[PDB]
Amino acid sequence: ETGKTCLLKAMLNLHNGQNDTIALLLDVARKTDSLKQFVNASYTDSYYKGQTALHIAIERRNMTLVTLLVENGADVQAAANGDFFKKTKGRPGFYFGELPLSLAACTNQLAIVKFLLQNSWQPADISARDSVGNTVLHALVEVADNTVDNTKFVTSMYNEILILGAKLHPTLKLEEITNRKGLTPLALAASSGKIGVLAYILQREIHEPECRHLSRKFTEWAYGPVHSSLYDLSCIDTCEKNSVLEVIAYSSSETPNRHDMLLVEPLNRLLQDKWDRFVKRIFYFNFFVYCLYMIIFTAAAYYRPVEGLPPYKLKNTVGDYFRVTGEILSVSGGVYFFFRGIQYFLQRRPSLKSLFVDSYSEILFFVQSLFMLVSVVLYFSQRKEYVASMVFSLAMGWTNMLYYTRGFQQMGIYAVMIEKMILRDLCRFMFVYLVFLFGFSTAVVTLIEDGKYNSLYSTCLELFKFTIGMGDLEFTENYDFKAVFIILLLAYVILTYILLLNMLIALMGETVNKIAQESKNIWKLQRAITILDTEKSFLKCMRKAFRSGKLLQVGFTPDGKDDYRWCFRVDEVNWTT
Amino acid sequence: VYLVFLFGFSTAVVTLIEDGKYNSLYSTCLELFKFTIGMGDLEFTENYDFKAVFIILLLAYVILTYILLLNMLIALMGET
Amino acid sequence: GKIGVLAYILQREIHEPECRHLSRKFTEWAYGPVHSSLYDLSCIDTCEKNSVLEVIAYSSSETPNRHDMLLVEPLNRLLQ
Ligand SMILES: CCCCCCCCCCCCC(=O)O[C@@H](COC(=O)CCC)COP(=O)(O)O[C@H]1[C@H](O)[C@@H](O)[C@@H](O)[C@@H](O)[C@@H]1O
Ligand code: NA
Repeated sequence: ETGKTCLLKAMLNLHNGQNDTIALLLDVARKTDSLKQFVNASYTDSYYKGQTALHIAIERRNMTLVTLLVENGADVQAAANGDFFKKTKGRPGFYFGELPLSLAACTNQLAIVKFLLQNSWQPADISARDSVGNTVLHALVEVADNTVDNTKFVTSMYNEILILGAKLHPTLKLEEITNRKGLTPLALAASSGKIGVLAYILQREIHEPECRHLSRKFTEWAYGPVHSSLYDLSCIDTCEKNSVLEVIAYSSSETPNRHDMLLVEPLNRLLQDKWDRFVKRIFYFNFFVYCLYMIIFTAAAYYRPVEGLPPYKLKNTVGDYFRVTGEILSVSGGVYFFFRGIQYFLQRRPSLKSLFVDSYSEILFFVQSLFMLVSVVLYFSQRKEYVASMVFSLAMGWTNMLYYTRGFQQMGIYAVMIEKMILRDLCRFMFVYLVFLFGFSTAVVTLIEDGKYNSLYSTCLELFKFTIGMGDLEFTENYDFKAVFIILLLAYVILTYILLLNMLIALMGETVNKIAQESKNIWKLQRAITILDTEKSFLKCMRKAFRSGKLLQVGFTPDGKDDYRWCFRVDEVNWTT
Repeated sequence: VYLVFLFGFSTAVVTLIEDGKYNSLYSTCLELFKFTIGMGDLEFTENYDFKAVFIILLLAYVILTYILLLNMLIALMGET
Repeated sequence: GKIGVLAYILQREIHEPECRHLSRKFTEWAYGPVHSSLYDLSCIDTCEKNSVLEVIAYSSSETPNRHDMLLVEPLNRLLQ
């Protein structure tokens, strides 16, 4: 059924790492006809397909047993590609890369990986890929979970494997190998939210001759307390497939450490530098142009004609020429924002949930433009209702100005606090409030069906007035069920003020250094997105966003060639040697 | 932030209704400001041609203004 | 409301010869970092006299640790 052999049974059932049956079975296999097909026996059931004796030896941490298995000619490139050993985590399983080298690496067994790479009989292929296209480094990235001990052992194993691979194959660049999705280990770590691995990779130093070129952090010069270091920006700002900033900024909002991954040492200063060099002036220019657009729109709408039945004839006086010019400019701006919204939605392809849980401002600007277009259509159709649509554009046009509070730290954080308070707390309050309002409105309309309480709309407005301090408890009318009406109104007022008090108290549970920290990180992420969009637009056919220049870091690769890497300078001071 | 919101809604209200306490920007700004201090006017006893659109604007303004006030009050407790 | 004794009893492990049947928490299998465990659930879900869940839920509110006794490892997962 499963294909289990006597060898696998002996491998599974042993005590203290020893079972003399294994050696006897191997000797009998040698003497009978051959050992090759016996030692390399493996399961055939799809749930455990591909597993052989080497995997069991590695799992049980038995060095002598795996050494014997390799000595007898065991295949060290077998793929344990059963359903148990892969993703689709709807069931028990453990994905490790399907290969014995990846299995030893992922279980923190350094001696076994060293033996597998540097044995006398059959060395392992360090560059091999599994069914998904993942190398050993991709597997190491996959098994990370950002805890302390996990990060420690994964980092150490990653460093050791990289150094050994450099020594055995000086011409091999392991970190450039991509899986089926086109992701390198750095891109995979960045997009998956593996902050501990990213923080190691981006600023690693390897102080060992003949493999110093593997480092990404160097030292340009040193004085006494002060010294200057260089950070490599290869595939950080531009990569032509997937840069770190691109995969962090444009993630799908489900990455666990989406906000925190921008706080590592090189990226924060890189984004601040990009902001300070060229992006700030363009942002302020766009803000100014939007302000001019809104002033012209407001002035044009203010002086509309009051005659009925549009369209209106153009007169020969000056004010009408200015008015029609303003109308034309407003409609042009609406068309511009309409096309920009379409371009965003087509170029990003949001997944029907990323539309609303993120990117609100795109929706708001698009809705403003839709109102403008509906106003135009009604204007030329000889309808007077266009004014209504126009004003719903105009009011929105002012509130959308809050978009430009980013670029200023305090106002940006304040706006982020506003947005989160709306999206988290108000939605819960309004549901309960509307339930109470509708219930008491129906009761009041039923009790009194005349005199300002003959409909649900009027009664709802009259009860809403009580919530804003504009109520009416005079009781001058001669109702049939007065003294029952009074009890209902008093109960409604008391319950509504209990609800308001409870809301106010509940909102204090966010000022425990909770929102204060989540904001400023959300603001930094927003400004990062703005920087990336501005760079991608660039408005001039100019792409001079590069950093400190083609500096020479080491200049001595394993070959005679010298290397240049577009580094970023950081100067530091330390008064404790 | 409050002044930006007030100016925007005042211009919208003057444009929608051009007579009867809403024929100037100063008067409309005062009338909308009265809501913030609990002295508003939601009687709707006049015969405006754009009634029932005016109500929606006033309700939206009131809700947004109280959102801003709540956000201020909560945010200012981070200094305590 | 003896939280400590309940927490001990519900997940005790006795690994010794001739008396391991006294355990209520067992190990089904172990891969490397991953493994699977089994909880007994005898007289937790139903026993027709006094189950743990019925006793905790329908207490008279004078029990000290009425809220915390449902946070022990098997009961929270069972209820979810
Ligand atoms: C006439 C009636 C008028 C009604 C107007 C109603 C208020 C207008 C307010 C205008 C503010 C414009 C704006 O700036 O939009 C705000 C949110 O808008 C709202 O509150 C909508 C309320 C519905 C920011 O959204 P943002 O596009 O920055 O997305 C954020 C990411 O960038 C970030 O990384 C985080 O992932 C974050 O979780 C994301 O949100
Ligand atoms: Na009042």
